[PDB]
Amino acid sequence: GNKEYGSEKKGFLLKKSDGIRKVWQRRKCAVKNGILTISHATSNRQPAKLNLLTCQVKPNAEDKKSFDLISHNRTYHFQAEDEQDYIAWISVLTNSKEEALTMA
Ligand SMILES: CCCC(=O)OC[C@H](COP(=O)(O)O[C@@H]1[C@H](O)[C@H](O)[C@@H](OP(=O)(O)O)[C@H](OP(=O)(O)O)[C@H]1O)OC(=O)CCC
Repeated sequence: GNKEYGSEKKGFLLKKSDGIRKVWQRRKCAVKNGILTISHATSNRQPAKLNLLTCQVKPNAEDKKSFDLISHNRTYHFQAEDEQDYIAWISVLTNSKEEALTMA
Protein backbone atom coordinates (compact mmCIF):
# COMPACT_ATOMS: atom_id res chain seq x y z
CA GLY A 1 0.00 0.00 0.00
CA ASN A 2 1.05 3.62 0.51
CA LYS A 3 3.75 2.42 3.02
CA GLU A 4 5.57 0.96 -0.01
CA TYR A 5 6.67 4.57 -0.50
CA GLY A 6 8.16 7.27 1.66
CA SER A 7 7.16 10.92 2.02
CA GLU A 8 9.89 12.48 -0.16
CA LYS A 9 10.54 12.15 -3.89
CA LYS A 10 12.65 13.93 -6.55
CA GLY A 11 11.63 13.53 -10.14
CA PHE A 12 9.65 14.86 -13.06
CA LEU A 13 5.98 15.23 -13.87
CA LEU A 14 4.25 16.26 -17.11
CA LYS A 15 2.22 19.44 -16.36
CA LYS A 16 -0.49 20.38 -18.86
CA SER A 17 -0.32 23.91 -20.28
CA ASP A 18 -3.51 25.81 -21.14
CA GLY A 19 -4.74 28.37 -23.67
CA ILE A 20 -4.43 28.26 -27.42
CA ARG A 21 -1.95 25.42 -26.91
CA LYS A 22 -2.77 22.68 -24.34
CA VAL A 23 0.26 20.38 -24.23
CA TRP A 24 2.03 18.25 -21.67
CA GLN A 25 5.27 19.87 -20.49
CA ARG A 26 7.89 18.11 -18.41
CA ARG A 27 8.78 19.80 -15.12
CA LYS A 28 11.23 19.02 -12.34
CA CYS A 29 9.17 18.29 -9.19
CA ALA A 30 10.12 17.41 -5.64
CA VAL A 31 8.29 16.60 -2.41
CA LYS A 32 9.90 17.42 0.94
CA ASN A 33 8.70 18.76 4.29
CA GLY A 34 5.03 18.62 3.22
CA ILE A 35 5.66 20.81 0.17
CA LEU A 36 5.49 20.03 -3.56
CA THR A 37 8.03 22.22 -5.38
CA ILE A 38 7.28 22.59 -9.09
CA SER A 39 10.11 24.00 -11.20
CA HIS A 40 9.51 26.42 -14.00
CA ALA A 41 10.86 25.86 -17.53
CA THR A 42 13.53 28.49 -16.82
CA SER A 43 15.71 26.83 -14.19
CA ASN A 44 17.03 29.97 -12.38
CA ARG A 45 13.45 31.15 -11.64
CA GLN A 46 12.19 30.32 -8.10
CA PRO A 47 9.89 27.26 -8.17
CA ALA A 48 6.23 27.21 -7.17
CA LYS A 49 5.67 25.80 -3.68
CA LEU A 50 2.43 23.97 -2.91
CA ASN A 51 1.52 23.29 0.73
CA LEU A 52 0.14 19.75 0.58
CA LEU A 53 -2.12 20.30 3.61
CA THR A 54 -4.37 22.49 1.50
CA CYS A 55 -4.20 20.43 -1.70
CA GLN A 56 -6.23 17.46 -2.86
CA VAL A 57 -5.00 14.73 -5.19
CA LYS A 58 -7.65 13.50 -7.63
CA PRO A 59 -6.49 10.48 -9.57
CA ASN A 60 -7.72 10.00 -13.07
CA ALA A 61 -10.91 7.94 -13.55
CA GLU A 62 -9.43 6.01 -16.43
CA ASP A 63 -5.73 5.93 -17.43
CA LYS A 64 -3.73 5.16 -14.26
CA LYS A 65 -1.13 7.81 -15.23
CA SER A 66 -2.83 11.21 -14.97
CA PHE A 67 -3.84 12.98 -11.78
CA ASP A 68 -4.96 16.41 -10.72
CA LEU A 69 -3.64 18.40 -7.78
CA ILE A 70 -6.35 20.75 -6.58
CA SER A 71 -4.94 23.77 -4.78
CA HIS A 72 -6.87 26.67 -3.30
CA ASN A 73 -6.45 28.91 -6.39
CA ARG A 74 -5.56 26.49 -9.18
CA THR A 75 -5.92 22.89 -10.33
CA TYR A 76 -2.70 21.38 -11.68
CA HIS A 77 -3.13 18.63 -14.30
CA PHE A 78 -0.24 16.19 -14.03
CA GLN A 79 0.79 13.01 -15.81
CA ALA A 80 3.35 10.50 -14.59
CA GLU A 81 5.63 8.42 -16.86
CA ASP A 82 3.73 5.19 -16.34
CA GLU A 83 1.39 3.23 -13.94
CA GLN A 84 4.11 2.54 -11.42
CA ASP A 85 5.46 6.14 -11.27
CA TYR A 86 1.84 7.34 -10.99
CA ILE A 87 1.42 5.05 -7.95
CA ALA A 88 4.72 6.36 -6.55
CA TRP A 89 3.85 10.06 -6.98
CA ILE A 90 0.35 9.71 -5.58
CA SER A 91 1.57 7.56 -2.64
CA VAL A 92 4.37 10.01 -1.77
CA LEU A 93 2.05 13.03 -2.05
CA THR A 94 -0.45 11.26 0.22
CA ASN A 95 2.17 10.20 2.73
CA SER A 96 3.63 13.72 2.82
CA LYS A 97 0.22 15.24 3.54
CA GLU A 98 -0.54 12.69 6.27
CA GLU A 99 2.79 13.40 7.95
CA ALA A 100 2.17 17.18 7.72
CA LEU A 101 -1.28 16.76 9.38
CA THR A 102 0.15 14.77 12.31
CA MET A 103 2.63 17.64 12.95
CA ALA A 104 0.22 20.59 12.41
C1 LIG B 1 2.77 35.31 -26.78
C2 LIG B 1 4.23 35.55 -26.46
C3 LIG B 1 4.59 35.04 -25.07
C4 LIG B 1 4.92 33.57 -25.18
O1 LIG B 1 5.98 33.13 -24.79
O2 LIG B 1 3.92 32.71 -25.78
C5 LIG B 1 4.21 31.50 -26.46
C6 LIG B 1 3.49 30.36 -25.71
C7 LIG B 1 4.41 29.17 -25.65
O3 LIG B 1 5.09 29.28 -24.40
P1 LIG B 1 5.12 28.05 -23.40
O4 LIG B 1 6.61 27.83 -23.34
O5 LIG B 1 4.21 26.91 -23.82
O6 LIG B 1 4.56 28.67 -22.00
C8 LIG B 1 4.01 27.88 -20.95
C9 LIG B 1 2.46 27.91 -20.93
O7 LIG B 1 1.86 29.20 -20.79
C10 LIG B 1 1.96 27.15 -19.75
O8 LIG B 1 0.51 27.24 -19.69
C11 LIG B 1 2.69 27.69 -18.51
O9 LIG B 1 2.20 26.96 -17.46
P2 LIG B 1 1.08 27.59 -16.55
O10 LIG B 1 1.68 28.94 -16.23
O11 LIG B 1 -0.32 27.48 -17.15
O12 LIG B 1 1.07 26.57 -15.45
C12 LIG B 1 4.18 27.52 -18.46
O13 LIG B 1 4.82 28.01 -17.24
P3 LIG B 1 5.96 27.31 -16.33
O14 LIG B 1 5.47 25.86 -16.30
O15 LIG B 1 7.36 27.36 -16.79
O16 LIG B 1 5.67 28.03 -15.02
C13 LIG B 1 4.68 28.31 -19.63
O17 LIG B 1 6.06 28.08 -19.62
O18 LIG B 1 2.22 29.95 -26.25
C14 LIG B 1 2.18 29.58 -27.67
O19 LIG B 1 2.59 28.50 -28.05
C15 LIG B 1 1.56 30.54 -28.66
C16 LIG B 1 0.07 30.27 -28.70
C17 LIG B 1 -0.46 30.31 -27.28
